[PDB]
Amino acid sequence: DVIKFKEPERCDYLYVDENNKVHILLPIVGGDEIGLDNTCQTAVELITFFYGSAHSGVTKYSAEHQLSEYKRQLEEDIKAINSQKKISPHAYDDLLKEKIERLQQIEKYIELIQVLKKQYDEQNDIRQLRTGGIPQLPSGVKEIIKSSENAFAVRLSPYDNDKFTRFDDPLFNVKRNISKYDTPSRQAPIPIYEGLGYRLRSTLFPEDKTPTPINKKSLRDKVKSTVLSHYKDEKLNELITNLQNELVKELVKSDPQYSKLSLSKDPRGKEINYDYLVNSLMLVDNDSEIGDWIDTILDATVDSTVWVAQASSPFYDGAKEISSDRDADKISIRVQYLLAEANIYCKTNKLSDANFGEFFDKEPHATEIAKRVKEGFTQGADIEPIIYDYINSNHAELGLKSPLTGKQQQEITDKFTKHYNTIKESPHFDEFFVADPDKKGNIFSHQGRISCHFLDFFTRQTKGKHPLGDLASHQEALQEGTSNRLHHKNEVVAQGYEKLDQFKKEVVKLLAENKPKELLDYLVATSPTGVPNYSMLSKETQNYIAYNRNWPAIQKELEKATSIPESQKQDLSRLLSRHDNLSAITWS
Ligand SMILES: [Ba+2]
Ligand SMILES: [Ba+2]
Ligand SMILES: [Ba+2]
Repeated sequence: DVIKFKEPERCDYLYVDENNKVHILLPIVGGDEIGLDNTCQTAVELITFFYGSAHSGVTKYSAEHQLSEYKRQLEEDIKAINSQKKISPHAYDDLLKEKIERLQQIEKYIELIQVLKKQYDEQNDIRQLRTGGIPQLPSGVKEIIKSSENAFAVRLSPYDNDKFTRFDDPLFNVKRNISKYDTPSRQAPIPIYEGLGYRLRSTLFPEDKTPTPINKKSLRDKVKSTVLSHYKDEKLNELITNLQNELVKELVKSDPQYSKLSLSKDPRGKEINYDYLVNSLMLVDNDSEIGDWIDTILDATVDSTVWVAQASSPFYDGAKEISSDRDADKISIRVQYLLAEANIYCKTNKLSDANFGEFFDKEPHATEIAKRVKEGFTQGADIEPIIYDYINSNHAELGLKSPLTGKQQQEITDKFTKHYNTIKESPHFDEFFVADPDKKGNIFSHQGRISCHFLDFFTRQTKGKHPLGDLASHQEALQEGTSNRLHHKNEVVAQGYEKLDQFKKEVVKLLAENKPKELLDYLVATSPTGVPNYSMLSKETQNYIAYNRNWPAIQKELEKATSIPESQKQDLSRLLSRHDNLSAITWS
């Protein structure tokens, strides 16, 4: 007497597009744009996909399990709809068609998984997810990644590196030490004394263990220092002019509207002179230092809201100096990842096909860039533009036809900051998989996973020896979408239910306005597939209409009608007259 529809608007690995085509997304790693799984744990999503897993206090079921649950739910819904066709033959014909299409596709997908595991795993390429100590990505996935146009792996040189990298075709790549795991005792790496990593680490905190100072100055202090750099009545004017120039010069970078800023007068129009600053405001005297003059002029002319600081860089985390090998390692890895991010930006934007690591590992670049970064930290300067200026000085040799513009540099900085803040607590920094779901490619973003199309992998893994049948065009159908960011739920499923509610509202509306002819007209109106609207009748709407002040009028109108087939007239007389009770319907 009540029907709850079970098919949910969300399922793991399941994406249903606007044309009711079912796509199953095979996960590579967790993440949105940058992969959260690295080294040993790289395989944990594919393990979960194929066999389920239980870790980190969470229990995750296989795709086959989840899709079978889904199927079962669809079958319940279908059975529930067909029970109503015993009362009204047309009941929910469109919702039913859609559900059956989905069901059929899902059954085919479950078949494909089953036969993949059973019949096309002679080399145990997939079983090894279950049995191998530290699993490899299966070959098909490696092929997808290697041939990918919007996702790329980058591999770095942390001092204490891990040999268990799992992305074998990195775009960005630098020389590394010999992992401790390649030694008997498994405690410490065998160092190499060349390459980018070594020069960074060894320049930032050297063998004599002399610390590198980090003098991160604010906007205010940057200006005050730069201005005081020129020092040991007109003097006051020169001071104020140079000061204003530097201040506005620095301020117009975040907001051009600071162009109109003046330090020559106070807010009330009073002029900044000796008598005012020494005798009205008593903040300075004849023998006061210049810093105090600057401070006072600033205090006199600008309000506090000007000194709000810009977003911080990953390179400046609040330490006053690089005082250990570990700090040098951290900074080294940040610089490396910045370069990697540049490299990725250039690959995806078709500016270069080169590997920047190959370049920056060579001398004298490895030494020079480390030198400049150290100086930069010591001078309190922005680290990213150093790297950018060095790249631009060598853009030809890095495969770039032209230098990186300010816009592109800033975009790189934004991506680097965003991504690096996401992974900064990672146990291992050896490699990262970075995807761009805003660009054409075979890698997607769906439900917190960086994925590929399952049929892509299936075709690649079975080598085309198993026909896809009805699913032969889905891979290409998903590529036709405007984005590789797939919504986490399936609107096409929800709209199925929304249409029923819309029916209810329309019925209630046409009843309230006391129009019987239009209500009948509405009930017998067809969808684009030729299905009468009254196929969406349920207990609620049946009762709304049957028990209404207007029903006798609708009945007379229904008797008069000549355009309606007798079967539908009979359905309506039977369902709306006062044995033949439709169930109530609801959903999740
Ligand atoms: Ba003046
Ligand atoms: Ba596309
Ligand atoms: Ba009845």
